[PDB]
Amino acid sequence: ADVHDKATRSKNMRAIATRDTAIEKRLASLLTGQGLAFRVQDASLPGRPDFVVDEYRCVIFTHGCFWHHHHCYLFKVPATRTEFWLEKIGKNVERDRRDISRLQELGWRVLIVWECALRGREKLTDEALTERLEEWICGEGASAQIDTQGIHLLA
DNA sequence: ACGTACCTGGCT
DNA sequence: TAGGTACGT
Ligand SMILES: [Mg+2]
Ligand SMILES: [Mg+2]
Ligand SMILES: [Zn+2]
Repeated sequence: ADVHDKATRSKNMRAIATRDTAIEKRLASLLTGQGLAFRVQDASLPGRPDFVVDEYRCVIFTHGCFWHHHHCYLFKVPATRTEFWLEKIGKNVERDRRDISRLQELGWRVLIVWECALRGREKLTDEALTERLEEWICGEGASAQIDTQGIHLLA
């Protein structure tokens, strides 16, 4: 049951950007503070990486917990048009996996930064984020993800 | 003003 | 591909 009326829910949905979202803005700011001259929204790479760091041959995705189905407190299965959302979100999850595989096949190290780690009552501190980012980017560690519990290598 | 909880279409 | 709105602070 939606907390908005049709018109309002439509307005809310129309306001959602496809780049330069809240989580992308905070990550950009963190990377800029670190002195990294990164690129963004690379339509030439699989999944159009949110961020690209050529200098360390790595890319970074900022995942919205709803859109990418993170199994965290931010995600709830829609109670309206459930079938539609389950298929759409399910397809997003499958595409996310494929994108990561392709990038790796191209020689790119991938880092996933979940939204809950960037905003919300469980978000990591600026210091904690900056440290984990700098260590992962500048290091040679394989693909990983950052959630509220810190950083972890991808399966 | 601001942080969080509650919710789940639009635009290329 | 979050972010509008209601609420408590
Ligand atoms: Mg993107
Ligand atoms: Mg993203
Ligand atoms: Zn999450």
